[PDB]
Amino acid sequence: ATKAVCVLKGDGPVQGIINFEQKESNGPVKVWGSIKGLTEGLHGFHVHEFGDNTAGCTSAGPHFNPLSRKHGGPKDEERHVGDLGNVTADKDGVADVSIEDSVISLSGDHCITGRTLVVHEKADDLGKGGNEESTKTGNAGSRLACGVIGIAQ
Amino acid sequence: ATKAVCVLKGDGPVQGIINFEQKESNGPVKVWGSIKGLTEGLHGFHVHEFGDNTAGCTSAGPHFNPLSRKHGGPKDEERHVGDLGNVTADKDGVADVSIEDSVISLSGDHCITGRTLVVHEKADDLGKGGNEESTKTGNAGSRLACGVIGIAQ
Ligand SMILES: O=c1[nH]c(=O)n([C@@H]2O[C@H](CO)[C@H](O)[C@H]2O)cc1F
Ligand SMILES: O=c1[nH]c(=O)n([C@H]2O[C@@H](CO)[C@@H](O)[C@H]2O)cc1F
Ligand SMILES: [Cu+2]
Ligand SMILES: [Cu+2]
Ligand SMILES: [Zn+2]
Ligand SMILES: [Zn+2]
Repeated sequence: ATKAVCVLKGDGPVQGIINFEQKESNGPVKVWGSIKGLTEGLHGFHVHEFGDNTAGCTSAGPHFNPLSRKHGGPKDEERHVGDLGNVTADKDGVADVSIEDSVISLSGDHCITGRTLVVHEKADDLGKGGNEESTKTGNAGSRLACGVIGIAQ
Repeated sequence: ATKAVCVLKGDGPVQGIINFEQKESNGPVKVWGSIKGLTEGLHGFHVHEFGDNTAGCTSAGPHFNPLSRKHGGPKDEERHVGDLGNVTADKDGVADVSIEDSVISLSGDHCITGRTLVVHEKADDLGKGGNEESTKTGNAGSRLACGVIGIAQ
């Protein structure tokens, strides 16, 4: 198996830890962990293109989109590779994450390692919000916390 | 060209920004930036195996060593891929980094992207310290600041 990890931090109270595991080369990737400090509700959750945090999370650029597609949800054919949808926090401010995705990878052209995982201000509308920005970012707003995805033991 | 970047942070005052640029696939990598908050003198400077900062910089593991060599300096044949020697801080606690290295890469088996860059407490003795640990870590002590190396625009 191949494994990766990401520590999420930002300028505010949001922080977390997300693990990735890919049992077979090019197979599905399990994504699991926990994010705290969040407002109750949905928070967009994406791999962005660059692993650059020079100026904070903004330096990561747009969503990771090697195939030059429009934004969508993880279940959609038409999505960015980095489109992992939303995490959902309760009143406790915690989202307990447990996803499997078959588009992201820990190897090859769709490898997310060395790129930035971001948790966003508000909901990702999965490309269904009815403006041009929906089909780019999902209208998920600002970047509360982020980290560079790294190779794990 | 291929580019990468690393933001160095830790639990104390040490922080910095380091850029990587590789003009050609097989070719040397230029490494430059700035680190502040240091004591005067040498601080070991290495790429460590894992891009895992879960528990802080300790989580990054040993020096990156895809060839199972012993520890040395960047100008030695016998070195870990991750052996970038020392940065040197003046009285103001700033080290101004500008080197070139032919062993690290931003692609392939020698790829440092997705791994952790670390600045250490103490001098790296470049494997010349006369003890077993010298040829493993260079006796560079604890990890003052680190970051995961990410793909840059
Ligand atoms: O060794 C270097 N040091 C350095 O500071 N740079 C910076 O990177 C830019 C050029 O790529 C700026 O000219 C310069 O400040 C590049 C280098 F290659
Ligand atoms: O939500 C989770 N999903 C999950 O797969 N795991 C586990 O995933 C396993 C991979 O076989 C373990 O590495 C363990 O981290 C833990 C979790 F909390
Ligand atoms: Cu995002
Ligand atoms: Cu080191
Ligand atoms: Zn997207
Ligand atoms: Zn070494």
